[PDB]
Amino acid sequence: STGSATTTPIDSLDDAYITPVQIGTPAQTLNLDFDTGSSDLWVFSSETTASEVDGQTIYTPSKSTTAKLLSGATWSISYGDGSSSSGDVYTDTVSVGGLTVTGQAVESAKKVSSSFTEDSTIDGLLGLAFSTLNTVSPTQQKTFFDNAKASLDSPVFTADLGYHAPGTYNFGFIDTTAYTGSITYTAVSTKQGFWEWTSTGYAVGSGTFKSTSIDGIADTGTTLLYLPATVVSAYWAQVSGAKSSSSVGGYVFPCSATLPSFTFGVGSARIVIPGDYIDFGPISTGSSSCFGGIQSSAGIGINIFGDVALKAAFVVFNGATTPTLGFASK
Ligand SMILES: NC[C@@H](O)c1ccc(Cl)cc1
Repeated sequence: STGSATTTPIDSLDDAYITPVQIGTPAQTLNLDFDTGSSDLWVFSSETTASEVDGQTIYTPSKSTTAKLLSGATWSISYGDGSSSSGDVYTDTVSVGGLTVTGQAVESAKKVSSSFTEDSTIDGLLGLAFSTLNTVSPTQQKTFFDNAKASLDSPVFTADLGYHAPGTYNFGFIDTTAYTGSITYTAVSTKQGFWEWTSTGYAVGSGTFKSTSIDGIADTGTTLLYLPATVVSAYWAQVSGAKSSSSVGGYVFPCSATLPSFTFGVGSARIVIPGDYIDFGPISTGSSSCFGGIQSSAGIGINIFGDVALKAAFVVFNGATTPTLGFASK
């Protein structure tokens, strides 16, 4: 089997991407944030505290003939940005872009933190990291990808995120028309539960490439590119007027600036992030100070190849027995 679904930026900055997901019988379609940095599939629901729901589409398991309460199971998750959610668990039929999983754990939110409430466009998350990170207790549950894997033509999914445009998540096949050149594959460590890999270095604009190992995770659920302070300093030093602002919480730059590109290494191959991708616009409405898309990872404990980096590439998440990551230009 295969599946193919369009993923769409939630706003004009590409802060996140939503992908339609069918849950239950008859189908209830929710727009979920596909997150390769977590492993829970959770949704706003009929059980979510009413004061904490504001515009989202909710899953109502009582209206699904295939929904079954997973007796005694609860979940609770906190994300890197400080947001959180928790609730109980059903199993139900879940389809993504024509690919169907029966008996998928669908985690129903009883509580969500303010940032989820405030974002009307995201109805939940669909986690695509390794199932070892799943938070369901007392019996840990498998991701959608893990459940689908054996049925897929090939045990892979791919992320093809757009810049200020729709993109695609495919399951079970590699679309050879979606990228240019060849895909370069690189080794993955699963020891922390993430798609963790090692970039071979970087360049700033037309600068010379610096060979240096950068350990990081491929995370579709993180907006920006978070890299070591040395690297980030070297990038923003090439932008006149750029500075790290403790009050704003990172690097800002004059909105009148032209940003250089940023290249990262995948083995001997190179992915170029155009400078426009690194512009996240005014720090506040009407400001002439703009927020940078490349930020320091200091105090995270790991580097994060988030959407800024990933949307510059066609990315293969290979879930074979020995997982690997593939990157191609597009
Ligand atoms: N995208 C999931 C989010 O909780 C996350 C996961 C891992 C890191 Cl290092 C940062 C943020």
